[PDB]
Amino acid sequence: SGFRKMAFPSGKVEGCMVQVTCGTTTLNGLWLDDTVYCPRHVICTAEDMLNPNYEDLLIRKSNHSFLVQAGNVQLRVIGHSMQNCLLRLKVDTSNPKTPKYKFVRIQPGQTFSVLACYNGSPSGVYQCAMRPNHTIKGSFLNGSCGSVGFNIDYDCVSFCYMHHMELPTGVHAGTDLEGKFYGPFVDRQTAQAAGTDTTITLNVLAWLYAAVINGDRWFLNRFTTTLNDFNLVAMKYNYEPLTQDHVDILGPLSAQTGIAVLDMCAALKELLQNGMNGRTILGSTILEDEFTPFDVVRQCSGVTFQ
Amino acid sequence: SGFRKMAFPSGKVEGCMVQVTCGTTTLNGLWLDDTVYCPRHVICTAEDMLNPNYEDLLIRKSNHSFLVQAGNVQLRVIGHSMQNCLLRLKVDTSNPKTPKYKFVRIQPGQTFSVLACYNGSPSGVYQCAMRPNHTIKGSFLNGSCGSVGFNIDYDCVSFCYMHHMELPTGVHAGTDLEGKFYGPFVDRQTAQAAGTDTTITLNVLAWLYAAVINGDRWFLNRFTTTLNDFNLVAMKYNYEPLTQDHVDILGPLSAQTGIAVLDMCAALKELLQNGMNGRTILGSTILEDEFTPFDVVRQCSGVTFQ
Ligand SMILES: *[C@@](O)(C(=O)NCc1ccccc1)[C@H](C[C@@H]1CCNC1=O)NC(=O)[C@H](Cc1ccccc1)NC(=O)/C=C/c1ccccc1
Ligand SMILES: *[C@@](O)(C(=O)NCc1ccccc1)[C@H](C[C@@H]1CCNC1=O)NC(=O)[C@H](Cc1ccccc1)NC(=O)/C=C/c1ccccc1
Repeated sequence: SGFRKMAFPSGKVEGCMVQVTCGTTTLNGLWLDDTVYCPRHVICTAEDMLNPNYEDLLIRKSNHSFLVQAGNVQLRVIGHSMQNCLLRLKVDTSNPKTPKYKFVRIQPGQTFSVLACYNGSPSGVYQCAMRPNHTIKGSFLNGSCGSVGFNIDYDCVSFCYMHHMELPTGVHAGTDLEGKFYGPFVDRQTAQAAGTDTTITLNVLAWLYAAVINGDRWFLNRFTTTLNDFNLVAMKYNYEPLTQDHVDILGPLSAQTGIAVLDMCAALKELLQNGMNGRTILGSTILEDEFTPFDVVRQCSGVTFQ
Repeated sequence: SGFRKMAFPSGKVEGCMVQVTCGTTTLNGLWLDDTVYCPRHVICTAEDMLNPNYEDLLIRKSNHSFLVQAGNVQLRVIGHSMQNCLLRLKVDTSNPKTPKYKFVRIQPGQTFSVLACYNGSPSGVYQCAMRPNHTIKGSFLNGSCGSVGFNIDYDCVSFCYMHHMELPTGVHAGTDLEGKFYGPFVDRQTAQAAGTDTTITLNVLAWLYAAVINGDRWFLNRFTTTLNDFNLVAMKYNYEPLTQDHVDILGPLSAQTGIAVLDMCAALKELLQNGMNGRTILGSTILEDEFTPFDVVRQCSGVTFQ
C-alpha cells in the first residue's frame, strides 16, 4: 500500500555525469561511449546570451577550448560538433559505465526522473511531468544546466531531457538528447514565457484508478457521461479534453477495478463541480496530474483491494 | 527556483542490494563488505508469524539454509547470527561496490530516501519522513521487505532504515541497521496499530522559510508570539510543541531571510487559525511537514529572492 511520487533508481545515470568547462562557463555533461553531450551555451558568456550566433561562437573554438572532468580524471576532447542546441564532444576514452541506452523525445503529459547535478556531481533525484506547455516544474539552481531526465525500462535507460534554462515564472525548459527544445523556447535572452498550461486529464483519471486499487471508492457515483458532455465541463475547469485514445489507454486500469472509463469520468465531473468536501484521495486534498497510467500500473498492486 | 521532494541519488545503494531466500520466503538484503543484512523473518512461514520464536526457528538452520543472489551470482553463506530483528549473514565474497558507510538511528521528524526493491532489484526511489508515531508513509508491496532507507553526506552513505511490515492503516514500519524497530512494533502478528500522529512543526516552519527564500511573503504578518502562546495553538491543531532547541535550529534560515523565528511562528498561528484563503505556498494548498531545516538549506538557493 501507499502511493508516492517515485523516481527511477539513478545509478545508471550517475555513472554518466561529467563536468564541462569552456572559458569561465561550467556546466554538466552526459558521457556515453566516447561522446559527451552538453548544452551548446557552455560556449557563451552572459553578454553573448543577449544575441548569440552559435555558429560564429563555435568556429572560434578548438578541441582544447573544452575541458571535460569525469570525477577527478581529465578526459581529452578530440572532436566537436553542434547538433541543434547541444554540443557533441568526442573524447579519448569510452565510458566504461555506459549503460544500455537510447534517446527518446517524450510527449506532453509523460513523466520522467530528473537527476539534478552540479559540477558533474549528482545531488538529487525527483520525478517531473512534461507539462502541456512544454515546461517542467523542476528544482534547479545555477550550475544545473546539462542535468538529464530519463526513464528506465528493464536495464535500458531512455534519456529524454537535458536542462537549459529557467523561465520567469520559475519553471524549467530544455531539450531532448538530439538538442531540440521542448516547446517554442530558444537558447537566447528574450521575452519568452511559459504558455498557459492545462491539467493533464488522463493522469488525473489514472490516479483516481490508483485510489480505487488501493481501496478507496468514496468519490464514485451512479452516473455516466458522454465524452462530449465530459469535455464541456473539462474546458470550463482548464482540463485537457479527453479523447477516445485516452479512454483506450485507461482500459487495463478500468478492467482491474471494474469501473468503466466514462463512469470514472462522471466521478471526475462531480469532483470538479462540487469539490472534495474536505476529503482526501491517496492522501491529497487536490486532484493529482503527475502520474500517468503506466506509472500507476508500475507502482500499484495488480490486485485491487475490493 | 522550484521546490521538490527530492531523494538522494541511489547508485551507491543499488550496488549493495541482493536477494535472500530461506525456504519458500524471499526478500531483499543489504551487502556491505562480507556481510548481508536482512529481516530475521526471512526464516519464517506465514504460520510462524502468528507466534514465532526466532531463537528456536534459527537454531534449526544451517548456513546452506540461506541462498544469497547478487545479480546473477550466488554468494556462499559461511556464517550467520541474529542481531535484534535482523540477520547478519557472512558471505564468501566482500562487495566490491561497498561504499563508504555508516549505520545511524534517525530521529522522529528527520527525512531519508527509500530505495524500494524487489527480488534484489531496485525499482524506485523516494523521500520519506520518519513520523512522530515512528511510521513512514511509504509505497511498498509484497516482496519489498529488506529495502533500505539512507541519507548521503559527501560520499558516505548513512543507512538508517530496513523495511519489515505494513500496518493496518497502510503505513510502514521497520528497523535501523542494528535491527531495533523504530517505535513499539514487533515482528510478529498482533493487534499492533500506528499510534496517533502529529504534524512536524519544525518542518512546517522550515518550509515556510523555503517559501520566503524562493520569493514569497504573502503569509507573513505584523505580529509576534511567545513560544508558549504559540504552543497553546499548536496543541489545538495537533502540531508538535515547539521548543527552544527548535527555535535555535531555525537560526540559519531566520538569518538568511531576516524573519525572526517567533515572527514566523506568528505567521503559522495565523495560517492555522484562518487557513490559506485559496492561496498556495510553494505550489501547495496545505502546510507541508516532510522537509527538515537541513533539507531546505540543501535545496534552496543561499541567496534569498528579496
Ligand atoms: C545553467 O546552469 C547554465 O547554463 N549556467 C551557465 C550560463 C552560461 C552562459 C550564460 C549564463 C549562464 C542555468 C540554469 C538555471 C539558472 C537558474 N536556474 C536554472 O535552471 N541556465 C541559465 O542560467 C540560463 C542561461 C540561458 C539559457 C537560455 C537562454 C537565455 C539564458 N538562463 C536562465 O536560466 C535565466 C534565469 C532567470 C531566472 C530569474 C530571473 C532572470 C533570469
Ligand atoms: C515483506 O516483503 C516480507 O517479509 N515478505 C515475506 C514474508 C515472510 C513471512 C511471512 C509473511 C511474509 C512484507 C512487506 C509488506 C507486504 C505488503 N506491504 C509491505 O510493506 N512484509 C510482510 O508481509 C509482513 C510480515 C510480518 C512482519 C512483521 C509482523 C507480522 C508480519 N506483514 C505485513 O506486512 C502485513 C500486512 C498486512 C496489510 C494489510 C492487511 C493485512 C496484513
